[PDB]
Amino acid sequence: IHILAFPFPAKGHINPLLHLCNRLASKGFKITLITTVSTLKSVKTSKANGIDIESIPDGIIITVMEMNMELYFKQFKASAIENTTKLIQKLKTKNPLPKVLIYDSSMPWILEVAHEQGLLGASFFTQPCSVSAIYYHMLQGTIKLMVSLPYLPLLEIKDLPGVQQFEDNSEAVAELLADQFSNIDDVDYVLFNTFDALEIEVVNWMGSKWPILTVGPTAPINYLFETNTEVCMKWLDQREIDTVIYVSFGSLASLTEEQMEQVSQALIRSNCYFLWVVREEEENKLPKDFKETTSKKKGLVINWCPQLDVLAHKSVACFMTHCGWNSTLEALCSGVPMICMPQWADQTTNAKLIEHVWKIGVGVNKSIVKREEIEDCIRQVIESERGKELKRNAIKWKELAKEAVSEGGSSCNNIQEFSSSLL
Ligand SMILES: C[C@]12CC[C@H](O)C[C@H]1CC[C@@H]1[C@@H]2CC[C@]2(C)[C@@H](c3ccc(=O)oc3)CC[C@]12O
Ligand SMILES: O=c1ccn([C@@H]2O[C@H](COP(=O)(O)OP(=O)(O)O)[C@@H](O)[C@H]2O)c(=O)[nH]1
Repeated sequence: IHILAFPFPAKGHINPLLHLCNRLASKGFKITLITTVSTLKSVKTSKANGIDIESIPDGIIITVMEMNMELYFKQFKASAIENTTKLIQKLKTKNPLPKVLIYDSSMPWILEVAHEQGLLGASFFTQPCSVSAIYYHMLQGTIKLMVSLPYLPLLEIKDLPGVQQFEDNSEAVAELLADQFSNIDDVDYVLFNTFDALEIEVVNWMGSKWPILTVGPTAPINYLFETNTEVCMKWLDQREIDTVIYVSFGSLASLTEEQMEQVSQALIRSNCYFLWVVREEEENKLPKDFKETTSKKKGLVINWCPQLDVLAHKSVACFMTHCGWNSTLEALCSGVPMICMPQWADQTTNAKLIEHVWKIGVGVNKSIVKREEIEDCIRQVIESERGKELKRNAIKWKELAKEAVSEGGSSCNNIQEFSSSLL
C-alpha cells in the first residue's frame, strides 16, 4: 500500500508528519513524501529512512509568504493544487499505485485533489485537539480573533491564539486556521497529533462529531535537516543529571535584538549550563561576544540541535520554549518541565495549557521579557519546591504518553485502526 504525505512547508509541520510516515513505513507501507523545492534545499539526510522524496515548485518559502500572506498563501495553494495533481498523475504510472494522501490540516483544499485522483484523503492536525477546537469555533462564528469554550479551561484574552502579532497578515492568518474545519465532514480520516489521556474531554467531544484518530506523539531516520548531533550530544554527555537549560524558539519565531540581550544576560546571570538553539539567520542579533567567548564556560550556542535526543538526555533539567505544539508535546513525552515564552499563534494557548492544565511549566511575565523575570523562572524550576512538582508532573505525563504509543494504548490502537482500514 502506497501512502503519499504532504506537509505544509515548515519544520513544525514536516517533522510530525515525517515521524508518522516512519511509523507507517515500519508497518510495511510505501511512503512518498511531497516537499517544496525550498524545503528540499534544507534537506541534508534522507538516504536512511527509505522514503521517496518528490519535490514540487514553491509556487510563490516561508519568508516570502510573510511579505503578503493573503496573496501568497492563495498563490501557494493554487500552485500546490496544480503541482500535486501533476505529481500524482506521474505516480500513477508506477507500481505500487498511490492509495491515500495524508495532508497537513492547514491545506484542506488538498482533499479535492485526493478525491479527484481517486485517493483517500487524511487530514493531519499538527496542533492539539484543545487548540483545534478553538479554530472550529472560529469557523462556526462562535468566536472572533474572559473566554469560555466547551471543555477548555477559562481563558484570558492573552491565552487565545495570537494573530494580532502578524499585523497586516492577521486576518489572513486567522482565516487559514479556521479553514482547517471547512470540509471536515468530507475527509476520509481525521488524524490528530495528540493522545487521549492528555485531553480526555475535548477529544471525547470531538469524537461525538466526527470519527477522529488520535495518533500522537508521532515522534519516536528521525531528522531530515542538519542537527549538529555529534557536537550537541558530546557536550550534553559532559553535563551532570538535571543541570542543563535547553532553550529554543523553534523554526520560525524571531526575537528582537533587545529581547535576545535579556535572554543572553539571564542565561549568564543564572549559573546553569545551557544549550541555546539560535538559528543561523538569527545569530547576528546575539550580543557582541556572546557566541565566541562569554557563552563558552557554561553554554553551547548552536544553529540547530537534535531536539528529540536533547530532550531525552538526563542532563536537561528544563526547557525554555516558545511553546510550539511539537516542542510542547516532545517535552511532555520526555518528562521535561518548561519555561513558557510564547510568541504568537497557538503558542499562547499551549502555554496556558502547560502551566494551568498539565502543570508542567511556568510562564514568563512580559513587562519585553526582562532578564530578572527569566532568572526568576529558572529559579522556580531548577531550585524551588514548585520545580520538583513540575518535574514529577512531567514524568507522570511521560508515563501516560508511553502508554499511549505502546501496544494496547490509544494511539497505538488508532494507528493500527487507520492501517487496517487502508488494508
Ligand atoms: C506569519 C508567519 C509569522 C512567522 C514567520 O515569520 C512566518 C510567517 C509566514 C508563515 C506563517 C507565520 C505564522 C505561523 C503560520 C500561520 C504557521 C501555520 C501554518 C498553517 C497552520 O494551520 O497553522 C500555523 C506556519 C508558518 C505560518 O504559516
Ligand atoms: O534545534 C531544534 C529546534 C527544533 N527542532 C524541531 O523543530 C520542530 C519545532 O516545531 P514546533 O511546533 O515546536 O514550533 P515551530 O517551529 O513550528 O514554531 C520540532 O519538530 C522540534 O523537534 C529541532 O529538531 N531542532
